[PDB]
Amino acid sequence: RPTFYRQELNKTIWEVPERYQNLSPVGSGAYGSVCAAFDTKTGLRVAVKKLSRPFQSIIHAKRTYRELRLLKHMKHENVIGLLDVFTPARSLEEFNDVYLVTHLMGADLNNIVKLTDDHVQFLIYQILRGLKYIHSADIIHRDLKPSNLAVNEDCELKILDFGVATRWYRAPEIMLNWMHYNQTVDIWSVGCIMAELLTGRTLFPGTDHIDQLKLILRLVGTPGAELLKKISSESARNYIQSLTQMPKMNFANVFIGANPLAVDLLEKMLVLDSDKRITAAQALAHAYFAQYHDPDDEPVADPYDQSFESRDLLIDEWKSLTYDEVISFVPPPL
Ligand SMILES: COc1cc2ncnc(Nc3cc(NC(=O)c4ccnc(N5CCOCC5)c4)ccc3C)c2cc1OCCN1CCCC1
Repeated sequence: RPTFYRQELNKTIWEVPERYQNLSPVGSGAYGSVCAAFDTKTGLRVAVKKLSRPFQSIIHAKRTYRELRLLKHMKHENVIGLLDVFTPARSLEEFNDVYLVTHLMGADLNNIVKLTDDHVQFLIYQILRGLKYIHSADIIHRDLKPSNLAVNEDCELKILDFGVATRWYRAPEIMLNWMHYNQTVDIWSVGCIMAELLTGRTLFPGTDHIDQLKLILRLVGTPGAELLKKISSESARNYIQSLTQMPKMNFANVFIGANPLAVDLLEKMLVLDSDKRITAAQALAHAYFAQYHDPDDEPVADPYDQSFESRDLLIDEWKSLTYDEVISFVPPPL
């Protein structure tokens, strides 16, 4: 039970172990505030997030428990991982604040831009490697986009969720609930990201859900008979057939002058039918990534138990489950 010190910044009490020194605000919003800090135990530079009113409602409490469970399980080089979690509460009774600690990321993908073909290969490779890992434990990101990707000076990437319109990167089946989905909603997003790096521009910059679909269908074409057969909703089916029939464009006439193996991968990623879309694992083995792919260093995750998600609990039960998870936390080795 280490020594805590208090201090105020951004109009909020921070109460942290002495281990963590020199705190400096880096951004706050509805969900939590974040500080950079020096970690006197590893000489490393870290980021500390104070959750905003984590047990105010049933939604907040369950969400707080979800983030903590998730970060405790993720142990992979291309995925954010949990260095430490603490509370200044001595007991469950007085337990009201949660703090999460991770490696301090510098600049996101949004900030670091066009760019070389070798750079795109390496950046997209690392995202897929990280996606193979989380998808293997049935975890879906759902909000993959450049501002959720951290990239340091070595060009090393990590997937995270700081919590660019999201809709610009969203799979059309999730955006509209028009057809069932799987893990490959995130594969759609990656294709939108890769295109952007290849050409310097947002691929599909829609101004609402309808305009977004319009732009997308302009590129991939209206759904064929095969895909139209699996659209569950009657409304959605009508809309689509009531549109004016757009053809599939030739991707080489769109990504003009780009590396042909990347044009090919883009075509396997940006397919409308989600039964046909390439997975993370299959995509690691494509010829675009020949210089990086090693099937013996692209690991999968331990089984992840997410049954809690179907439960309807009271606030005090989620709060108590969170506290347990704080107490059983064992740090990762140096
Ligand atoms: C310099 O600005 C920084 C740096 C940071 N470094 C490290 N961590 C953080 N933020 C952070 C995030 C989290 N949680 C998650 O990342 C999270 C939650 C849920 N799910 C995931 N997954 C889903 C599947 O894939 C794995 C990821 C991740 C926990 C603790 C911390 C500390 C930051 C934050 C940061 O700045 C934030 C504000 N800033 C203002 C300028 C732009 C953004």
